[PDB]
Amino acid sequence: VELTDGFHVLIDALKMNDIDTMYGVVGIPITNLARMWQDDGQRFYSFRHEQHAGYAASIAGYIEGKPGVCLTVSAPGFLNGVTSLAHATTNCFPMILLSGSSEREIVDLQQGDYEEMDQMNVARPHCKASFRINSIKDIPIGIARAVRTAVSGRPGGVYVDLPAKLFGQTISVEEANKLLFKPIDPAPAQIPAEDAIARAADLIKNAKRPVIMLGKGAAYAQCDDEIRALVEETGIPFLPMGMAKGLLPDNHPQSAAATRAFALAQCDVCVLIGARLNWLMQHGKGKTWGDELKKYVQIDIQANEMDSNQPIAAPVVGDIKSAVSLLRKALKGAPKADAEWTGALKAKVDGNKAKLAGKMTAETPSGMMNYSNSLGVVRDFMLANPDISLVNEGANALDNTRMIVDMLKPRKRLDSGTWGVMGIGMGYCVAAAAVTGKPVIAVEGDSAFGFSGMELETICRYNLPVTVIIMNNGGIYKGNEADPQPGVISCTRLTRGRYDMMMEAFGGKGYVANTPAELKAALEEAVASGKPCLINAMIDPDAGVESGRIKSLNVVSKV
Amino acid sequence: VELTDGFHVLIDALKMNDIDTMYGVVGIPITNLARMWQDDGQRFYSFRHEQHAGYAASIAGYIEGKPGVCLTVSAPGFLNGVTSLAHATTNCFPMILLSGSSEREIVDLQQGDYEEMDQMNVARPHCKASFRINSIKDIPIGIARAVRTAVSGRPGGVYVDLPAKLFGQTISVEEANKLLFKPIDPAPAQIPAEDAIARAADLIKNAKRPVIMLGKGAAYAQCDDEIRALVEETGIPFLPMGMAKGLLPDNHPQSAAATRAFALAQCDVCVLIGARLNWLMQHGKGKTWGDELKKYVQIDIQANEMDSNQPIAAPVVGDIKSAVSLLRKALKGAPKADAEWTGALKAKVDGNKAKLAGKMTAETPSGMMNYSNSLGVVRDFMLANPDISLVNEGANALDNTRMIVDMLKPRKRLDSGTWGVMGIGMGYCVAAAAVTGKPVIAVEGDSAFGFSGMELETICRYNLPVTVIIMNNGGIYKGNEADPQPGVISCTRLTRGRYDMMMEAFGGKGYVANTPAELKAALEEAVASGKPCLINAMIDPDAGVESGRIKSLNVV
Amino acid sequence: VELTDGFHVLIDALKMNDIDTMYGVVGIPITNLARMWQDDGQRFYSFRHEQHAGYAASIAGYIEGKPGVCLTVSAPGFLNGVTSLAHATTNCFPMILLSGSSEREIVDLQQGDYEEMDQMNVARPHCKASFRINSIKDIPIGIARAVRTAVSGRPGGVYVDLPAKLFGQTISVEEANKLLFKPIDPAPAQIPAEDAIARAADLIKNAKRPVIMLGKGAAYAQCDDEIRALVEETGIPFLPMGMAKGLLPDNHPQSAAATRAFALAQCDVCVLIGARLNWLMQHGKGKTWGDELKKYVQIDIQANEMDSNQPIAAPVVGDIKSAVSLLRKALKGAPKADAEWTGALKAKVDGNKAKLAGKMTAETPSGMMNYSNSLGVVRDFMLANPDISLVNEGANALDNTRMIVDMLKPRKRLDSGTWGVMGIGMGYCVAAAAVTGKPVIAVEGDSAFGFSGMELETICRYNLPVTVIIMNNGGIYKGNEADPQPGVISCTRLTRGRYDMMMEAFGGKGYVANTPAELKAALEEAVASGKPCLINAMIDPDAGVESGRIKSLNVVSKV
Ligand SMILES: CC(C)(COP(=O)(O)OP(=O)(O)OC[C@H]1O[C@@H](n2cnc3c(N)ncnc32)[C@H](O)[C@@H]1OP(=O)(O)O)[C@@H](O)C(=O)NCCC(=O)NCCSC=O
Ligand SMILES: CC(C)(COP(=O)(O)OP(=O)(O)OC[C@H]1O[C@@H](n2cnc3c(N)ncnc32)[C@H](O)[C@@H]1OP(=O)(O)O)[C@@H](O)C(=O)NCCC(=O)NCCSC=O
Ligand SMILES: CC(C)(COP(=O)(O)OP(=O)(O)OC[C@H]1O[C@@H](n2cnc3c(N)ncnc32)[C@H](O)[C@@H]1OP(=O)(O)O)[C@@H](O)C(=O)NCCC(=O)NCCSC=O
Ligand SMILES: Nc1ncnc2c1ncn2[C@@H]1O[C@H](COP(=O)(O)OP(=O)(O)O)[C@@H](O)[C@H]1O
Ligand SMILES: Nc1ncnc2c1ncn2[C@@H]1O[C@H](COP(=O)(O)OP(=O)(O)O)[C@@H](O)[C@H]1O
Ligand SMILES: Nc1ncnc2c1ncn2[C@@H]1O[C@H](COP(=O)(O)OP(=O)(O)O)[C@@H](O)[C@H]1O
Ligand SMILES: Cc1ncc(C[n+]2csc(CCOP(=O)(O)OP(=O)(O)O)c2C)c(N)n1
Ligand SMILES: Cc1ncc(C[n+]2csc(CCOP(=O)(O)OP(=O)(O)O)c2C)c(N)n1
Ligand SMILES: Cc1ncc(C[n+]2csc(CCOP(=O)(O)OP(=O)(O)O)c2C)c(N)n1
Ligand SMILES: [Mg+2]
Ligand SMILES: [Mg+2]
Ligand SMILES: [Mg+2]
Repeated sequence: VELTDGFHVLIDALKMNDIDTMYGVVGIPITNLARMWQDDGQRFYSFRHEQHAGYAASIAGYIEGKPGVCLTVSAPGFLNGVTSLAHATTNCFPMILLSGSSEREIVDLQQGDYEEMDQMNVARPHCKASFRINSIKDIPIGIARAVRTAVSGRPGGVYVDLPAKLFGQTISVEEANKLLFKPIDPAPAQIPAEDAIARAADLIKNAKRPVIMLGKGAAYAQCDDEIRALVEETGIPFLPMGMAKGLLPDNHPQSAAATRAFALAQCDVCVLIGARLNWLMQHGKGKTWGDELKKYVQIDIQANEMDSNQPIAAPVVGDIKSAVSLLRKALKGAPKADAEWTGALKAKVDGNKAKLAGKMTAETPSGMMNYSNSLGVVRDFMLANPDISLVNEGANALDNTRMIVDMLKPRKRLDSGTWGVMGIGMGYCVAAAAVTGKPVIAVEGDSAFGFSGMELETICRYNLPVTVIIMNNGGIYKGNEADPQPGVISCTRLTRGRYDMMMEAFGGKGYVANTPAELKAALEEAVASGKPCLINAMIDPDAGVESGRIKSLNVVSKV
Repeated sequence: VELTDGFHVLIDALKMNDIDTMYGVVGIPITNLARMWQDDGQRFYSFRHEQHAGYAASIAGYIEGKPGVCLTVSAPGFLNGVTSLAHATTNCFPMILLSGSSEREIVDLQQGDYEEMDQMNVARPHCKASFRINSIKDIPIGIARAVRTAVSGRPGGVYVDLPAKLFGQTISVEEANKLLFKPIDPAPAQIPAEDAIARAADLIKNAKRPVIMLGKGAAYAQCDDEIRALVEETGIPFLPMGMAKGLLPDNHPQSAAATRAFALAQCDVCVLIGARLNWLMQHGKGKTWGDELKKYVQIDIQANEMDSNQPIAAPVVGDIKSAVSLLRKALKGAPKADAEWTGALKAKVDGNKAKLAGKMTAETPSGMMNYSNSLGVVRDFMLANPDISLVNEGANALDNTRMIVDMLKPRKRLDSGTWGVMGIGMGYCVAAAAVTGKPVIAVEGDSAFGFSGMELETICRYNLPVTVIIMNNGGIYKGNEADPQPGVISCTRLTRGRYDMMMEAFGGKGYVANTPAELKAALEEAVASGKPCLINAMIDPDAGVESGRIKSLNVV
Repeated sequence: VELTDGFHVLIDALKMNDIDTMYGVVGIPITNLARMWQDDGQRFYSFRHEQHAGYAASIAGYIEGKPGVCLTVSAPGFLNGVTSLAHATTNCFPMILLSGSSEREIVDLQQGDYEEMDQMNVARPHCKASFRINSIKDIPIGIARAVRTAVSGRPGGVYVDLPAKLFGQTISVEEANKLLFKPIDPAPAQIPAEDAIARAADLIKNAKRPVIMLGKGAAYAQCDDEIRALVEETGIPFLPMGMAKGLLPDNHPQSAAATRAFALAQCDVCVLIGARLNWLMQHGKGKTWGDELKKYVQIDIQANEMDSNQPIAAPVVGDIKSAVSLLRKALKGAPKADAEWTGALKAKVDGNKAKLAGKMTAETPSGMMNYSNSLGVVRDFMLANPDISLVNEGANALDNTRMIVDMLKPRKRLDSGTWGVMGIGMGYCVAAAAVTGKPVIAVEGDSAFGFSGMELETICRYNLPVTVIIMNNGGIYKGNEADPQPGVISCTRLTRGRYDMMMEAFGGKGYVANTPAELKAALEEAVASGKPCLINAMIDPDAGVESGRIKSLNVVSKV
């Protein structure tokens, strides 16, 4: 009687659920799983730290809508990956963290096993579900549960614990072929009731000053044509959230992005599509909303997200494609949005964009670029080459890039997200590169960059078409904070380092850009090369503000 | 300018979400919330332990389809209640545990506050969501979140922590009104796609030996006519789980319940409606399903319940009403289930029902009834008087009542549930009585009863129309296990006590029933009286088996 | 080769660690463990609810100083027991909760097993350690870990999970006899350094107005003669906490119990022996301490209890017997406490006790006793028969009994404890009765009593010499609160029930006491009978105050 083993039943189970890629770091007891994945003919990206392997999995899930799969070792490795899972879950990204674990008997008596942890129970606050496959026969059901939990409902992270002893267990090949199966419809449509849609349609039809807010949930849904058709048919101005940029082209004539403050403050009806009223929208209260409760229409797959922050006049619960399709039919033939409202916003948009053009044009000393003229080069490049992933994180490097760099295409901009995480940079590059088969540009704050910088080597090791732009201003927010005491460096200072040399140390191409013209040539050459590059863009130490746009949220002393 | 406080904002917020009743036990810091709730004109049921106030909340949620609300105090009080919240969440019953809590400053530094516990964090395993309302301005939103989490998606338990310092906060009446609001559509319809339904419909159409399993999820949905119309148009044999009894009347001619083993073992397609393929269904494998993988259609609101145990050939995700109405239109005009299959099951049901009648008809010595002839009395009474709730727990007393007592009306049978909880009895009685305003009958095993027994006094204090029947066999399973050592009583033995005397200690009516005739006359008189009663039914000590139907789950 | 099994290896392991008693409720999968415990020749007390089985274990640990052992089923049963474990842990009582659990494979994939719960992980907030013995060979090490964790350091509750499949596992008898072992010195002495003791000795020697506070930690330590010798040699006034009553006789001439307010408010040095500065002492701050930081000396085995609430001038860390023995030698030969201080307190004590004697003497209508004249009968009885356990809980029934009922002997008074738990009544009776082999009296509030009342049957089933006194006033605090609306009973009302009849229903003896003289005869007759009794003492519905002594802690409306 012929036999297979846990390694292969897991390999096959993952393949049966359409996983052909993992991101990880090897070591006991999962090295030979990693090897066999590759022997079988599938991709493994080995990283320098499991956190960045996990950030990668997380954004592969966002981009593709199937779970990014991260593989780690026990206790210390798991723990590094679970920090990313946590991130996945918070951002609603389908992701599965698989981690080897030690011996049940010793761990449960807390005797001091190798890398001892109840990893299943430690993951619980950080995922939707935390499972463990103890037995070879349950691998296919276990992976099915993991894939459904990650992709269904509100998508998110799932932990699957893989005890050391799972892998060497054996089972007949006949058995395993019966047990192996592919879940039917793991992320199903969920259609809202007619009256939910009618309540929304009523509010929109009667709006004097309506605005649509698209979040990364809408982007994730992959119904770009449906959403655009809704915005166009209704004539409603729209505002994208950070990662919703490009869902509709950022230069769409109905965009009110360039006049956000006025739009939100003065609107009567606000239509939220896959966007939470969390801190990024100031919870639907205070100055930013004109000190009043708007009439919120909200489309979301999570029923109890409704009324989380402010009352929602027209809650629509279901998947965005299903809901938007119905809302469109419900609004079909109705008058377009108030022309004096859309005109008022269009005038503001033009006036504000003209003022930004004047900033991107201004001239600075060599090695002392500002955020406008430097990122204005990236803007121009991304308008000409839109089919490229734009990774972004930092304070001033994030806020100024979201404002300046226009995305014409969807699921391309990949940023710090719901938690404002510094660290997602290089993992996001690796994953974007792996899943898209196309170039990647990263605009990195230099502090931001340090949280995943060692993964330059990983980017080089896989010869990926990634171009890292370091907005090198020599610190956190600024690089010129005075020494607190004689010969003591300030806590916000960084070395104004030669990150180009660091990249060259691992076989990458390095550049220093001291002027907008130098940055242009370097970026054009780097992207066209198709090779791992890093551009060290020299930004004025005094150019940025404390925390960028969110300087209000700081706690300062007054006594 | 006129003020209101935390107590009143909470009361208003609760009322705005259609809550008019709470079950609880008062004390620091929430006694005055309880009082003011009553002063306002709302109901408060005080219990003798918070666990049973909790079980009462849970089943009120089930029956009504809106959160049962339990109110407790900090640490020890909270813990008692969260045991019940945990049970609710496991059973999918909407419920809100409100518990007062102590000083943040002192609790967070673990300094030894009064009844110190991080109740919010201790609640998390036992509920869908654990919240804390710290500030008066957030009460309307906090209560909206609790209600929506309890009733939307898979319904279940929510914990809301109410720090002592919440209640004494003030705010302008003008502000309070502005903040107070009513959630729109807190338990929304969720509709499945055409092709999820069409896949299910084709599985059913080409079935040769189909079966419909109805779970308490289907009973909870309150779409009794949709589900009955589905059964009667397809002509498919059906089977109810313990609390799905009465959804269709248990004597409906398409019921294959009395030949369950053969139906599950021999079916090819199995349509699960609001029922999990959990231990109660042998996880969809083993001897009870004929040692093969069936083609499953499953209708459930929780997407990731699919494939939890066995591959599901046709997963239909959505609320049962929406799914069933669509599935009905998809199957309309299609031929009925194969006649040789439905005729074969009907024949085995008839023969098995005849065997049971012989057991019920038979005669035993006075004071030594068995489970058949004793529960035959309850069967007849519930066929003649079906608009009565039936609470049931125990081992032999549960399993035999589920088999013998036919339910003809939906959401009446209220039993141990997914966790096989001994302890739900008297709390279930108080809630069922409170929310229906109609009579209740409890069939309680004597061990089962002792978990909530002291709540007899609660039932008497509120003068509720509850008749408690104790299956007094003198122990757990059996009342005659021998002393392991000389003069040492065995662990399964219970005093064969005068539970009737206990009932009468608190003002209720007691009966001792030694024969079926005595049981019948007592039950008829008790139910007609509309007073709190207890019938001490004297059962043969040797009439039980080990653990009832689930004897095989024991480790020897 | 001869074989034993998991049932017996556990039975033997428990016996090897000196457990001969368990308190529990049976059912799957632990019934046959319960049976075999008894077959082997050991005690099992079956209860009506696992909570009260657990409260029993908890107080058996306090009284004996070896872990009380509670046995339950999976999920629902475990959960009821863990509520008591939590109580054990909070109060510092050595206790082990053993619970059967379901199938690892199904539970870990959350498939819906019979009574499904990760009981190991659910217990964690409620015990010192939460373990699981998965394998037969680890049973003796597992039980050793449990016994050491419960009795060592600060004592407390330990959870031990017993998977269904543990019990039918087999092992040679030879193997099991080698593996079986008895821990050496599981609750060791811990001696404080000479300078810790000298710092305390200095503070005491210089005190003008010193007071010693004994807590139940000191009582638990079982060094009654050492502690009494310290109090007598130094001449320092002393105050017992609730369960420290009787450690020294409550009528000791150095007791300042009857003048607590003045003693605490006016002292300079306060010596805390196994007593926390928690809510029971108002955290060492405010009015009760004269709005000043005393010079605290504190003896405790838990190092980091020190400075938990207020700064501790002389922290002494170690076991109380070891610490007191050294402090005595350090103070030996020194002058006794200031005579004008001890005299001032002695005058207050006499004046206050005379005023209480006048209350216990007053006359009331039949069926309308107050708390003074009713409990004054119990006082007189407990002075004449001191070798009896006194269980107590309630609001006015607790506060008035602690004040009035004097304990001459140690570890006899057993009350609501650190959390003020209503529910410990009948389990405490069963356990006290089981471990002492002597009579038990309970003074129960009627609300308090309802939380464990059904365990009257258990008390009767084991024919235990327990006398339950129900302070029957018809409610919580009072029994006369007006109907809030017409025909609606107030939330604090209870039926003024015939609890005597309830007791008679299960073979117990019942009494109604309408007068102090009737209560006296009943109590005298009940205790001497040696049989399960209940006295229904009829107390005036209007006699008590809201929450007793802790009415300040209530939250009342003012708007
Ligand atoms: C919280 C926010 C959503 C709040 O939004 P705002 O910053 O107020 O608006 P933004 O959309 O970012 O745009 C800022 C302003 O630029 C304007 N804007 C936008 N696009 C344009 C163009 N194309 N041309 C001209 N002006 C433009 C826009 O109208 C705003 O002006 P007005 O209309 O005048 O307002 C955002 O700051 C955000 O997403 N922050 C993420 C912060 C983070 O994660 N940080 C990690 C580092 S933490 C650091 O300590
Ligand atoms: C696990 C189960 C779902 C398994 O279902 P079964 O018991 O096998 O089926 P049931 O529907 O109860 O029916 C039992 C048998 O009686 C038959 N049956 C049912 N109704 C009738 C009538 N009206 N007349 C004649 N026969 C009948 C039915 O065909 C079965 O025989 P066959 O077809 O021949 O099988 C059930 O036992 C259950 O719900 N258990 C919960 C137990 C629990 O939680 N207990 C708490 C105590 S724990 C104690 O230790
Ligand atoms: C928190 C406390 C330690 C605070 O102590 P106090 O109540 O202030 O002091 P107590 O020692 O209880 O005694 C009260 C008063 O009686 C006096 N006293 C004590 N003994 C005597 C005798 N023998 N004779 C005369 N007077 C006496 C003592 O000096 C006090 O008066 P003064 O010197 O004048 O103060 C205590 O209340 C306590 O242990 N409470 C437990 C509460 C609980 O757990 N409740 C559960 C139900 S919760 C209800 O809602
Ligand atoms: N397919 C989908 N259909 C509907 N809603 C979705 C879908 N996928 C994710 N969501 C929801 O989209 C929302 C994303 O919001 P958020 O992460 O706050 O976006 P942003 O930060 O861009 O505002 C979440 O509330 C999530 O439940
Ligand atoms: N309105 C509803 N629509 C769809 N599914 C529901 C609804 N209410 C509850 N459910 C589902 O019903 C199921 C209840 O199953 P279970 O408690 O195991 O029933 P039983 O014990 O009767 O088999 C759960 O899976 C739950 O998610
Ligand atoms: N053998 C021992 N030696 C020293 N300290 C002990 C010993 N056993 C318990 N303790 C300590 O005694 C203290 C008991 O305090 P607590 O429960 O607050 O008493 P009370 O409530 O009577 O004031 C705990 O801090 C505990 O760590
Ligand atoms: C994990 C993590 N650590 C710390 C922070 C706080 N934080 C926000 S921005 C930032 C760095 C900003 O500096 P930089 O990336 O260089 O951008 P700049 O303002 O200089 O352009 C840090 C550390 C964070 N958001 N996440
Ligand atoms: C809280 C809790 N504790 C224990 C159990 C285990 N258990 C199952 S049935 C049962 C009692 C069965 O005896 P009884 O209620 O008298 O029914 P009988 O078979 O005697 O008719 C117990 C204690 C449980 N399910 N829940
Ligand atoms: C588990 C638990 N629930 C609730 C409380 C709050 N509580 C304190 S005292 C009390 C009852 C007091 O009434 P009773 O026992 O009859 O004493 P009385 O004042 O009437 O003498 C309650 C419910 C508590 N301490 N513990
Ligand atoms: Mg910087
Ligand atoms: Mg029984
Ligand atoms: Mg009372």
